[PDB]
Amino acid sequence: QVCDVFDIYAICACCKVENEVFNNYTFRGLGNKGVLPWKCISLDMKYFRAVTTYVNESKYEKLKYKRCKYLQNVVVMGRTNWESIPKKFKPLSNRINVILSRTLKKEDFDEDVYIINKVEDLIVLLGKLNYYKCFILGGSVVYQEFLEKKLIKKIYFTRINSTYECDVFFPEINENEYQIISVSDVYTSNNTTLDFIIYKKTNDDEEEDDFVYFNFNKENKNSIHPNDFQIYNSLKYKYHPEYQYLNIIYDIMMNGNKQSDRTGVGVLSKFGYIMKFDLSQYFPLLTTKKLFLRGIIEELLWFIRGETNGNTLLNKNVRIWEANGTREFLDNRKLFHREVNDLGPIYGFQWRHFGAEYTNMYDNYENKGVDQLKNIINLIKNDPTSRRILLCAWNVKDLDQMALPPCHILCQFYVFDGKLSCIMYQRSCDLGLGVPFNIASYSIFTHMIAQVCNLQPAQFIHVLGNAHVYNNHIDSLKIQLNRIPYPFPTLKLNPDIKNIEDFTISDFTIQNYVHHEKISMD
Amino acid sequence: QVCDVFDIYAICACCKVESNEVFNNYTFRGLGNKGVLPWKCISLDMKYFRAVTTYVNESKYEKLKYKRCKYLNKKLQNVVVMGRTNWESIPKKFKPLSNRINVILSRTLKKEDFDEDVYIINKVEDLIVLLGKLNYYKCFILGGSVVYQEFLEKKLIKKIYFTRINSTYECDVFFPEINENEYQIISVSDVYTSNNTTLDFIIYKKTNDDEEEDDFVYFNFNKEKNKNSIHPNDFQIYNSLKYKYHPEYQYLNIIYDIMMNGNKQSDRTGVGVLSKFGYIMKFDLSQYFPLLTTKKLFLRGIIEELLWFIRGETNGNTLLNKNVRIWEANGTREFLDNRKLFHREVNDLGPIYGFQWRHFGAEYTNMYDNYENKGVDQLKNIINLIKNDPTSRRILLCAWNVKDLDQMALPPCHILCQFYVFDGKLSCIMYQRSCDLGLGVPFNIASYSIFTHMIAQVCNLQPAQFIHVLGNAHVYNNHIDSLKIQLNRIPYPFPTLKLNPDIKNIEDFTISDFTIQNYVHHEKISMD
Ligand SMILES: NC(=O)C1=CN([C@@H]2O[C@H](COP(=O)(O)OP(=O)(O)OC[C@H]3O[C@@H](n4cnc5c(N)ncnc54)[C@H](OP(=O)(O)O)[C@@H]3O)[C@@H](O)[C@H]2O)C=CC1
Ligand SMILES: NC(=O)C1=CN([C@@H]2O[C@H](COP(=O)(O)OP(=O)(O)OC[C@H]3O[C@@H](n4cnc5c(N)ncnc54)[C@H](OP(=O)(O)O)[C@@H]3O)[C@@H](O)[C@H]2O)C=CC1
Ligand SMILES: CC1(C)N=C(N)N=C(N)N1OCC(=O)Nc1ccc(Cl)cc1
Ligand SMILES: CC1(C)N=C(N)N=C(N)N1OCC(=O)Nc1ccc(Cl)cc1
Repeated sequence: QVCDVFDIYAICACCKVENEVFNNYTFRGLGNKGVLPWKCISLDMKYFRAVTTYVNESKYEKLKYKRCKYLQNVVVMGRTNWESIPKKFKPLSNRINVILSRTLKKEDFDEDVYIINKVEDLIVLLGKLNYYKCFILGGSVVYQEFLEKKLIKKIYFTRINSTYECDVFFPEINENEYQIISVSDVYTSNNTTLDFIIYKKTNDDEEEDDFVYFNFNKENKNSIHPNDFQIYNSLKYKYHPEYQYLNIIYDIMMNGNKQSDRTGVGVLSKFGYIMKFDLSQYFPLLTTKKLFLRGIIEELLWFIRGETNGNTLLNKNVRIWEANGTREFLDNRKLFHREVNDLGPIYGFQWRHFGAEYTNMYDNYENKGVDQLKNIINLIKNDPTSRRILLCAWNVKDLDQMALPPCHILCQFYVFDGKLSCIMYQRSCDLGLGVPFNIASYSIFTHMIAQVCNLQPAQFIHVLGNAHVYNNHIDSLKIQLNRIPYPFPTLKLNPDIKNIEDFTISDFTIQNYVHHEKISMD
Repeated sequence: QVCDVFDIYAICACCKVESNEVFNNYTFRGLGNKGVLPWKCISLDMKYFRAVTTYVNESKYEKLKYKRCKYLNKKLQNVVVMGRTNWESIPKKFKPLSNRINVILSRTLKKEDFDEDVYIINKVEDLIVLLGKLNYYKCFILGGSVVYQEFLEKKLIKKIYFTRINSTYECDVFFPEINENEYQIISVSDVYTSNNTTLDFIIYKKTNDDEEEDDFVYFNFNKEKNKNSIHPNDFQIYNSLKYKYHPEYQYLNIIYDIMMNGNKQSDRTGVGVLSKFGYIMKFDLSQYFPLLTTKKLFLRGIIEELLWFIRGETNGNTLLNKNVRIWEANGTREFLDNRKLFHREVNDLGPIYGFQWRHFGAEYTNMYDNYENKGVDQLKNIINLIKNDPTSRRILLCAWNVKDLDQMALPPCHILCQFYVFDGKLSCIMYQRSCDLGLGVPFNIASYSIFTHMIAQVCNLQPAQFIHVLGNAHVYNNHIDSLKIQLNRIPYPFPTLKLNPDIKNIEDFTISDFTIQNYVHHEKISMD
C-alpha cells in the first residue's frame, strides 16, 4: 500500500472549541480568519521545525530500495495554508515546499516550490524525487482528503489544552482506523498546557549479547492477564507524567506481595517508590478518571487553621474524616473518652502546636507548642538554603491520642533561584482511592507555600513507603491503565493572598481539566 | 585481526589466594587446585557459565558467516576449547559439555583415547583451521591456566568474561596477570550471594521497526550548556564502562548527577556546595553488605555509635573513651554556645537519636539522668510490631522530635526508618533530610544496613532491601577533586556482614558480635 512505501505523515496542532464529556475529538480547533486560533505557541512551533526538517540518511537507503521497487523532507500545504505564512520565511528553512491548489500554476513561484493539481498527482511527484518522509502541513480541506484516501500513516498530533474561537476543524479521526502509540511529557508554552501524541494506522552488537548474559538470572506471578493491559502495553513511548502513577499500579499488580490488612479486604503491596511532577509545567490532577478538589482544599484550609474538629468539615459536606470520628471507630482505637469527630492531635494540631498538651477539639491553644507552619515559612523567606525546613505530623508522643497516625509523615522544602520544591513522605498509600487525592493535596500546598513566600513552584516529589492496591480495586484499575492521559490542567491561586492563613475556597481555580469519566473504584 | 573474525572469547572464574592488605584486579587470580576447582559448588557462577557458553542468536550468525567467509577469501551451537587437565576435571555425567561443540587441546591424547563427540587438536594453529571448517556462533576458551596463557600471548581473545569470587581458597594454578594496556573493563554486573560467597561478573574488552527510533529524536526536541561544565577527560574510566550494574553505581551515579546538574549554593558556614533534592537508593542485603569499595571505610566507630543509640545514651564521653570522634565537634563549648546551649555540659548532646529512640516525649534534663519508663520506647514498640503485627504500616522509628530540636546539638540528619515485612523478610526505608554525599552517605548506608540486620535477626526474619531516600543531597566543593579520583575507580564485589547469631535481643549486641568478611576495597581517600 502507498502510505508505507512513500512515508506520508500528517502533523497538526488542535485546541479546544467553545455537563461536558471529553474524548480525543475534544481537541480539533485548527484555524480562524485564515490564521491559527492562538497568538503564539513557540514550543509547538519549535516541535514543528524539528519533526518536519529532521533527516537520518543511514536509514534512507532502506527507503530508496523499497521506493524504486514500485537530503531533505517533503512538506505539502494548501493555498490558504501556504498563504497565511508570514512572507519573510518562504520557502520554509530548507524543506521541499509543495502546494495542493486548483487556481495556481507552477510558473509564478520558484522551480523548488513544486505545485500540484490534485491529490492523485502527488504520488507522481514523489517517485521522481529524493526526500526522507512526506509531512501534510494540512489545512482543514487538505487533511480531510489525504485521510479520506488512507494516504496518512502516522499523525503527529499536538493537543493544545486551552479553548479558542475557531472557523475550521480537523476531521474526527476514526479510532478503529488509527490509534495513539506514543504520548509525550506535558509542557507549558505561552500560558497553556500542551502535549505531543502519535496516531499510527493499524495492521557494535558485541554489547547487545553482553546485555543478555547479564540477565541470566531473571525470574503468572499474580493472577493478572496479558490481553487486559493491551492499550497500556501497546504504547511505545509513555512519557506523560501521569504514567509515573499508572506504572506503580502496573508494578504492584504484576509484582506485588499478596497480604492481609486489618480490614481483611486483601491488598497487593510493594515498598519504596518516588514520583516527581513539574509544578512549573502542569498541575498533576489525574486525567484517566474524574477527580473533585473542593473537599481536599477544605481539608488543607482546616489543617492550616489548626483544627482537629471533624464537624467543621461535615457541615461543609467534606466527609474525608467521617469514618475516623465515629463512636465505633474511636472506641476500637481505645479512645472511649473522646467526643465524636474529635480526631485528637492530628495534622493541624501538630503543624500549629506540636508539643502542646491536647485537651479537646474546642480548647484555645494560641501560643502553645511549636507553630511549625509559621517556622518553615520564615525559614523559606529568611534562610532558604536551610536543610531543616520540615513540617512533621508524626509526633510519637501523641500517636495513640490521634483517631489515626498521619498517612502523610512529613513535608521537606528546598529553595533554589527563586523556586520551591517539596518532598512528601507517605508511610501508607492506597494507590486506587488515596494517592490521586494525595498528589493533588500537596501540589496545591506546594503552590500555597510558594505564593506566600514570593517563589515559583518547581517540583512536588512524592515518596511512597507501604504502597498497596486493594484486591477489590483491581478491575477498576485495569479499566484505568488502558486509558491514555490527556494533557493536565493548571492551578490559578488568587494572587492577592500573601499569608498562608488568608486562602478561602474561592481563591482556588482549576483550568482546562480534560478527563476520562468517573470510576467506582469498588 | 584473527580474534574479531572468529569471535574467540575467554570465560573464567577467579577467587582470592592464600596471602594492612593492598588490592588490585590481580587480587582475583585463583583458577584451580589439585586438578579441580578451588571451591565445591558456586551454582550461580556455573549457571552464568552455561548461559554464556551455550547462548546463540540465530539471526546474527548470517553476518558472521559472511565476515568469516570473506576473510578466508570465499541447531546453531558455540564452540568451547579446553586444555586436557580442564577436560579431565569434568564429571562423566556432564561430558561432553551439552548444547556446545567441544574442542580439546592435547599432545599426550589423540581421538582414539576418547569415546565422546569431541574434536582433538595439538596446535593452537589447528583450532583456527577447525573454526574455518565449522558452523559456530561464538568460540569460548574454557581454560586451564596454560590454555588461557597462550591464547592471550597470541593476542587471540576479543573479551574475557571474568567472575570475581570474593572468597579465598587453596590454589595451585592462577589466571595470567592481564596487561591493563591490552584489556580494559567495560562492564560490571550486580553483586550476588551463592554458596556463602559474594561474586560479580565483569567483561574485559581488548583495546589498541526503525520507524519508532525517529519518534525518540522528536520527543527530545526540548533538551540541553549543561549547568556546571566539569571536563570529560576527568571521568574517562567512569564514562567508558558500557554496563554499570554494581549497586555501588547507585551512590557513584548520584555524585555524577550532582556534579553535572547540581545547584550551586553557599551553606550554613559560608563554605560552598552543589545540591539537588530527592534521590532513592535500594541495596539487597540478602545478596551483599553495601560497604563502598571505591575507597576504604572502617565500621568500628559507626557500630559503636549504633550501640550507643540503642542504649539511649546522649553522652559524647562514652564514644570518645572508645576513641570514636564522630560526635566530638558537635560537643564542644564553642559549638553548644553557638547553638545557644550555654547551660549544657561539654559533650552533652541533648535529646538526640538515642534519647528519641527510647524516651521520645520525656523532658531532657542532662546526659547522666536515669530516664527509665519515661517517654515512648519507640525501638521496643517497632520490635513488637514486626513480631506481632508484621503487616502494620506504622512500623516507623522517628528521631525528628519537633519539640526538642532546639535542645539537640543539631537536628537529626537521619529523620526516620519505616519497616516492611513479607514472607519472613524485613526491608527498611530510611529518610535522610541532609546528606553529604562525600563523607556522610557512605557511612549512613553502612549504619542503617547493619541496623536492618540487627532488627531482622532479633525478630527471626531475613534482611531484604535497605532503601535510602535522600532529601537535600549535596557535595562540598572541596570534595569535588577527591570524588573525581573515586568515580574513575571500578567497584569490587561487596563484602558480607556476620551477626553473632546467639544475640536474640536488640540491647544484647556488642562490638565483637560484628564481622565484615571479604572487604576488598580501593585506597583510602582524604575528601580533604
Ligand atoms: N491547526 C493546524 O495544525 C493548522 C492550521 N492551519 C490553518 O488552516 C486554515 C486554512 O485551512 P482550510 O480552510 O482547509 O484551508 P487549506 O489549507 O486546506 O486550503 C484549501 C485550498 O487548498 C486547495 N485544495 C484543497 N484540496 C484540493 C484538491 N483536492 N485539489 C486541488 N486543490 C485543492 C484549494 O486551493 P484554491 O484556493 O487554489 O482552490 C483549496 O481552496 C488557516 O486558518 C490556517 O491557519 C494551517 C496549517 C496547520
Ligand atoms: N577457575 C576457572 O575459571 C577455571 C579453572 N580450571 C582449573 O585449572 C586446572 C587445569 O588447568 P591447568 O593445569 O593449566 O591445565 P590446562 O587445562 O590448561 O591443560 C593444559 C594441557 O592441555 C594441552 N595443551 C595446552 N595447550 C596446548 C597446545 N598449545 N598444544 C597441545 N596441547 C596443549 C596439554 O595437554 P597434554 O598434557 O595432553 O599435552 C597441556 O598439558 C584445573 O584445576 C581446572 O579445574 C580450568 C578452567 C577454568
Ligand atoms: C500543522 C503544523 C504542521 N503542526 C503543528 N504542530 N503546528 C502547526 N502550527 N503546524 O501548520 C502548518 C503551517 O504551514 N504552519 C506554519 C504556520 C506559521 C508559520 Cl510562521 C510557519 C508554518
Ligand atoms: C572457566 C569457566 C568456563 N568459567 C566460569 N565462569 N566458571 C568455570 N567453572 N568455568 O570452568 C571451565 C570448565 O572446564 N568447566 C567445567 C564445566 C562443567 C563442569 Cl561440570 C566442571 C567444570
